[PDB]
Amino acid sequence: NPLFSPYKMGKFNLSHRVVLAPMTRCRALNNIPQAALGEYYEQRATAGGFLITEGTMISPTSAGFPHVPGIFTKEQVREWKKIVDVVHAKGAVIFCQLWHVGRASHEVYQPAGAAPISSTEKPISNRWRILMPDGTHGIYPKPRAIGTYEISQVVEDYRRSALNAIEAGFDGIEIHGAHGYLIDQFLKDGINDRTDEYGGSLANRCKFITQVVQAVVSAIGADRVGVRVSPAIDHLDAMDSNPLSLGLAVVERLNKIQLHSGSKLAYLHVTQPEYVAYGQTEAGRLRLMRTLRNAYQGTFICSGGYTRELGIEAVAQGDADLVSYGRLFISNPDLVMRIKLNAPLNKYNRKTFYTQDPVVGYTDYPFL
Amino acid sequence: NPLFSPYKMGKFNLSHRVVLAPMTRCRALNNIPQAALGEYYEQRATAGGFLITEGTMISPTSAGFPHVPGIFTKEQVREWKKIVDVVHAKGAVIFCQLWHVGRASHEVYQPAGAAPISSTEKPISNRWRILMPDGTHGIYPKPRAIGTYEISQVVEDYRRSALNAIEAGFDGIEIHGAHGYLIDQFLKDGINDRTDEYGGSLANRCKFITQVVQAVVSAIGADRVGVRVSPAIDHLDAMDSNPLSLGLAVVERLNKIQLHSGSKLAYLHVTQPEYVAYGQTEAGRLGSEEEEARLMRTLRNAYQGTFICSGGYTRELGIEAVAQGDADLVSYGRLFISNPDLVMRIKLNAPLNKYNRKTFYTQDPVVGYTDYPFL
Ligand SMILES: Cc1cc2nc3c(=O)[nH]c(=O)nc-3n(C[C@H](O)[C@H](O)[C@H](O)COP(=O)(O)O)c2cc1C
Ligand SMILES: Cc1cc2nc3c(=O)[nH]c(=O)nc-3n(C[C@H](O)[C@H](O)[C@H](O)COP(=O)(O)O)c2cc1C
Repeated sequence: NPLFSPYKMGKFNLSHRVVLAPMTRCRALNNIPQAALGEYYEQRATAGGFLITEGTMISPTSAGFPHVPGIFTKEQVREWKKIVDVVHAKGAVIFCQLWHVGRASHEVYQPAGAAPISSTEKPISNRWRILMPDGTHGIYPKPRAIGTYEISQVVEDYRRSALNAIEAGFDGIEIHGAHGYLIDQFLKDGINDRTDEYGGSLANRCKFITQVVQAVVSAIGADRVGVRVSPAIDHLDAMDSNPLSLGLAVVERLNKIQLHSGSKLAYLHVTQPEYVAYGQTEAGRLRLMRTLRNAYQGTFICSGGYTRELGIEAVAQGDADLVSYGRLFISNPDLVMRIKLNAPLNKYNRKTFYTQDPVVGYTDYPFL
Repeated sequence: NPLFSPYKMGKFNLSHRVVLAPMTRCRALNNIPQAALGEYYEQRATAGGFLITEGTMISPTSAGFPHVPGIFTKEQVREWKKIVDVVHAKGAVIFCQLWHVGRASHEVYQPAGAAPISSTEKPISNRWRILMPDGTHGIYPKPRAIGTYEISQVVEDYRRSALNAIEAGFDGIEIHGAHGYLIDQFLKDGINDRTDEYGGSLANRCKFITQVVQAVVSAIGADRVGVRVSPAIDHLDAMDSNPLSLGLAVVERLNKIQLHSGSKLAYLHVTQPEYVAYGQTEAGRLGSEEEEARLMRTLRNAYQGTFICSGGYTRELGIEAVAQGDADLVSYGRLFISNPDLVMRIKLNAPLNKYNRKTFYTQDPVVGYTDYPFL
């Protein structure tokens, strides 16, 4: 089983290729990592396995879900350290994903009820819903388009949070630049209508992610930075007129950061749409992952719809070096050992993805 | 087995609940029903079974796939007549689906290379593609928003086409009001941005489908008219802000049409929404749990008459739908492509042939069309 062949991810010696994908779970009450997170990541940790945390706030403005952890305060750092220590005692490697939602927030999640910040003043459409703190669903408001200087302060929030993640003991960080959140609000020409130097051209639209990655590379080293994008996922109205060309532009800039710095990023991580969908429609079904992998010099993590079989095929055929798993890792704490043994996998319950119970739907999925 | 209890679809006594879902197959070269269509439908016909044809053009502007049949000319009527004959000879009931694609077309499919027509001037976005005549995937262009007063001319196209269909011997017609096509482009508030009497309110957005159904009911009789909608479908950018309320508003208008005509429609046919697409994201499923759970039954319970569910059904799922009361009839698409004798295979609980998507829309009169094997 090629999923259980070792992989050197820069300095990190992984014993298998099964990765915990980053998953918001909303158990970090009051934006403070709670003991339950320690239990949850401990359950999924394996010797030489790679974990990526749920998306984690870089600033007071970065949240658009309830009870999601931050790492922008010393208080947050201290509680994360207890979690990281427990993961490290099992021999796991763990990265903190740094998450700014940009316009995918709501006044209830913002200081002083200020407008969420974004590349644009355009709101997510009423297609989509935000999870409100009462468990109801709400409507995304109009964001405020941030100015040129402000963009550098947000870059600084990523830099300082990466330092905070090293202070907590994390092995590294991941830049959440996917799924229509703040970085993707700059990348996607369906969102970014700026007419300053961050908008228009492909090169301009990649400035923001290039600045973020470069700042965190300078702070903690490239080999402790992974970068996650999703050029073909249009979640939260995040469409690009040309996903292949946007993805290649990002890849070229990541390669260039590596060449300029003289170092290798931990990895590029790309989420794919589930192409099994729309099979029942007339035109719904009428190369990309692998083109991006081919163009990228370094470690590639694929994600989105993967199964044991699909993961095995991805590694064996060289589409990816590592395979991250989300929903199946929610319901299978011992996912790695089940994949190793080909044991049947527990079903997952969407209803408790985002609830606050520290046990139910969180740590009470059974082991083999 | 509840799938094989009989059912009175109004005028038509059916011997079982397994229905051939309408499926575009692009074998009707140059929009003429071909002899291949006769063999294909005859293969799937059973005594007392119901078939719905592939979407069929109502006018020169109504197509957005290659080699789909029309029924807007008497030459087409003559050729359909022969296909209907061989289906009737096997004791099946067959409806012709009247399909206008609206903006889901391309200049190559339009007379004189003109713009496709729609409720709006907004094109389907770049995330969707059209099948070109050569089998490449092309870009949906900018449509022309039809005038307030030309809407009645398209309504007339449905009327004349419905009369042609029954003239060919069809037991009736189904209005394709689903999947982002012309009717749905008036229905869905993600598409219909009109400022006239056909846009804005929910009432206004239902005007087009109401007038289409009332014209065909008036021409051919209510019990020969089926109506297909898909309030909750991700296809060709056909989003509505409130799918359950859109669906209920449409049902209400059909109930009203039935009360005024004094007779029930043949059925309401509803495509089940799918929820695979965004299950992998952070927020993609968030406003949709209640719709997944209950949209289909709620529409069914609201409608005075026969309900056909469609979308993802299997033998087990189809049995449950009927046993549970969620549907009266269950339509199958892709399993019917690959199993000419699907009804018998479902009856006997036999193995089912796999379907090959690569030959769904090719022009071959045999390969991937009539050469799937019987038991
Ligand atoms: C409940 C849930 C929470 C998620 N939270 C995040 C997140 O915080 N950051 C992120 O980049 N992706 C997030 N994702 C996407 C996953 O990291 C991953 O790409 C996806 O689950 C992989 O597809 P799979 O579930 O089929 O394995 C989340 C997905 C789910 C289902
Ligand atoms: C190749 C193909 C062609 C289709 N053409 C039509 C059509 O012309 N009219 C329509 O209303 N639905 C059409 N559909 C949707 C089907 O009628 C039906 O709703 C769907 O196939 C049911 O799901 P199933 O395939 O899982 O049984 C088509 C589906 C496919 C796969």
